[PDB]
Amino acid sequence: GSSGSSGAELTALESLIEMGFPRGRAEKALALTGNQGIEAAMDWLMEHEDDPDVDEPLSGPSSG
Repeated sequence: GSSGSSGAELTALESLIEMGFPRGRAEKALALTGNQGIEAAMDWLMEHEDDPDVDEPLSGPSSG
């Protein structure tokens, strides 16, 4: 951990981020769910916890 003071609620998204989650995901989830809430979003996340490609590569496999 680095920082963790006070416990506020910015937004359904931010809140998620507070869980150390990636924006792209949270956002995607929230959006996917329909910006309903965390629990709702999380459900998706947890489900996509093993997503095949939550963030597909934008370039291609170039060796390595």
